[PDB]
Amino acid sequence: AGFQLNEFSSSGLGRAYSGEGAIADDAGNVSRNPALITMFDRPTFSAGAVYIDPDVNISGTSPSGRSLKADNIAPTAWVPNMHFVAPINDQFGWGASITSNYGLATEFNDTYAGGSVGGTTDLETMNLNLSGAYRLNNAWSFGLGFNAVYARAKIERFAGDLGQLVAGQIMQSPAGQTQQGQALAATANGIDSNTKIAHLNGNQWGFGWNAGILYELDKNNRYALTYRSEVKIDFKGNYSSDLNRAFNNYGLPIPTATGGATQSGYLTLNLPEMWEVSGYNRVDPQWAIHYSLAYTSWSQFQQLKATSTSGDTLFQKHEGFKDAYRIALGTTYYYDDNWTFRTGIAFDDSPVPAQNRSISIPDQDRFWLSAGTTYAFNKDASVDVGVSYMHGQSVKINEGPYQFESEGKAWLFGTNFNYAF
Ligand SMILES: CCCCCCCCCCCC[N+](C)(C)[O-]
Repeated sequence: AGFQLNEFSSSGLGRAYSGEGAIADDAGNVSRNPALITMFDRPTFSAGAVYIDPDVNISGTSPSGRSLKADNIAPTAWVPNMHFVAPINDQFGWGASITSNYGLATEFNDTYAGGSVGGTTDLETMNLNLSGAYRLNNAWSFGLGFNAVYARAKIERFAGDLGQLVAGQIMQSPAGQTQQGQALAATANGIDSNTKIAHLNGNQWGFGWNAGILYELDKNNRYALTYRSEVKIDFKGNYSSDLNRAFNNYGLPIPTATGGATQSGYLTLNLPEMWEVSGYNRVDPQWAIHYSLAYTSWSQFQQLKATSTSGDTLFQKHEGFKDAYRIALGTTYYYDDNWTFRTGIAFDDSPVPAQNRSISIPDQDRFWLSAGTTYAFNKDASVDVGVSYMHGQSVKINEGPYQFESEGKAWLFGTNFNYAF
């Protein structure tokens, strides 16, 4: 959903992803902890989807006087997940999984006065995870998996009112007192709002791996320590710019003008490392508790550079992050033989220094408020229903020459089905 926990299941979506990595009622946490494999005695799959309907709005006014307002820049999305877990011995067991990874969808109206720093920022990743696990004894379990990350990316930026803004930076400038000068302002005054200053898109695979350990006080109380590797996406796409090649080589903040000519861009993205610790304690045949303390290294993601075969910067964007923490407490109610009742809150800390808040990268991941319930038909198959209320912040921003006043929120609704063999 945000900068820390993806959407791998509707059960978790119901417990605000608390104690993931220790819980194991269903075939979903395996993707969260390999070692949890030794927690299943028979083949068990689980498939599903999670729908996301956000509400992110930007606001403020351009020096150029035009409005910097934009409602719902975050579209809606559906996200599937399929899991499969099965034993091999009494010590070996494997499991596959296909879920989503880090991703954001920011989309402004090409005719927005904020083109320069707000156009289209889409990152959608699908992750296939293969993994096994070895159980040393009745208390220690270890798992290790491999996961190739597919990455569909796209970036575009425009010239909202920037052009007419610069035009007035000249008429006020001393060179605007000159023939060659005031003829150079009109040029930049012509430029319409939806002119592509930057356009990049590529599609390549990522490779990483995670490690999981487990430890149970018994069949009813456990704890987990997991680590997740960073994925290096080396993107081989194409670059464009509807700007005229004549702006080039003056050292101006460079979205490289190629006059619509498709070049060949190069960009590397870093998909952060994780080190989550979680604890599962079933204190009552009816009730149990889960809680996790994760940690992602967004420090690894510092820019969004884009080069050419030559290696020169085609487009340069700075982020400069910082590691963030996440905490989640959750309660599960095993009421009936047919029903369950989960609940949870979860606080995520922003991996973004105030001074680098962009509008393409919404800064609205402040906490989780979730609920859910599962109806089982007969010990071998059931259906999970989850829902989360995710809220952001009232944080002001300063990017380029504008003043925005962002915000955020979002509701998650998921529905999962499971089965044992
Ligand atoms: C053509 C390449 C486009 C690159 C798109 C990469 C965007 C990386 C943004 C990371 C922001 C964090 N996230 C995933 C949680 O939204």
